[PDB]
Amino acid sequence: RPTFYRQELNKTIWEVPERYQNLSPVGSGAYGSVCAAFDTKTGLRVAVKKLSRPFQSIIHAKRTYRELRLLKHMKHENVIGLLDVFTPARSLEEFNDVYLVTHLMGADLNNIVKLTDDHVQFLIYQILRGLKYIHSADIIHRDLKPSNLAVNEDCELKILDFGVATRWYRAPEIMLNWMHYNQTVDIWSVGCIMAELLTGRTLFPGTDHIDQLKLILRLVGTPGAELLKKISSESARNYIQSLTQMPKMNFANVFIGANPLAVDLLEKMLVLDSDKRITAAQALAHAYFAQYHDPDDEPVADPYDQSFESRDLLIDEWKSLTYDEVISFVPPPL
Ligand SMILES: COc1cc2ncnc(Nc3cc(NC(=O)c4ccnc(N5CCOCC5)c4)ccc3C)c2cc1OCCN1CCCC1
Repeated sequence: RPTFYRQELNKTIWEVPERYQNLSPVGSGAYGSVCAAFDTKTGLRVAVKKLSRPFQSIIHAKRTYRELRLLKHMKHENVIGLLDVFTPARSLEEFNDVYLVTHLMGADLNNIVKLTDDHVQFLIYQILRGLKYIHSADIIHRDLKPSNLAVNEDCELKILDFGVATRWYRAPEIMLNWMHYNQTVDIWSVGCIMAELLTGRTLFPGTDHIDQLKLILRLVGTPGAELLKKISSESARNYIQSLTQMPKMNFANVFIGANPLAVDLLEKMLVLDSDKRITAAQALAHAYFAQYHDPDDEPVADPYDQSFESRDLLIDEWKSLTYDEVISFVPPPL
């Protein structure tokens, strides 16, 4: 039970172990505030997030428990991982604040831009490697986009969720609930990201859900008979057939002058039918990534138990489950 010190910044009490020194605000919003800090135990530079009113409602409490469970399980080089979690509460009774600690990321993908073909290969490779890992434990990101990707000076990437319109990167089946989905909603997003790096521009910059679909269908074409057969909703089916029939464009006439193996991968990623879309694992083995792919260093995750998600609990039960998870936390080795 280490020594805590208090201090105020951004109009909020921070109460942290002495281990963590020199705190400096880096951004706050509805969900939590974040500080950079020096970690006197590893000489490393870290980021500390104070959750905003984590047990105010049933939604907040369950969400707080979800983030903590998730970060405790993720142990992979291309995925954010949990260095430490603490509370200044001595007991469950007085337990009201949660703090999460991770490696301090510098600049996101949004900030670091066009760019070389070798750079795109390496950046997209690392995202897929990280996606193979989380998808293997049935975890879906759902909000993959450049501002959720951290990239340091070595060009090393990590997937995270700081919590660019999201809709610009969203799979059309999730955006509209028009057809069932799987893990490959995130594969759609990656294709939108890769295109952007290849050409310097947002691929599909829609101004609402309808305009977004319009732009997308302009590129991939209206759904064929095969895909139209699996659209569950009657409304959605009508809309689509009531549109004016757009053809599939030739991707080489769109990504003009780009590396042909990347044009090919883009075509396997940006397919409308989600039964046909390439997975993370299959995509690691494509010829675009020949210089990086090693099937013996692209690991999968331990089984992840997410049954809690179907439960309807009271606030005090989620709060108590969170506290347990704080107490059983064992740090990762140096
Ligand atoms: C310099 O600005 C920084 C740096 C940071 N470094 C490290 N961590 C953080 N933020 C952070 C995030 C989290 N949680 C998650 O990342 C999270 C939650 C849920 N799910 C995931 N997954 C889903 C599947 O894939 C794995 C990821 C991740 C926990 C603790 C911390 C500390 C930051 C934050 C940061 O700045 C934030 C504000 N800033 C203002 C300028 C732009 C953004």
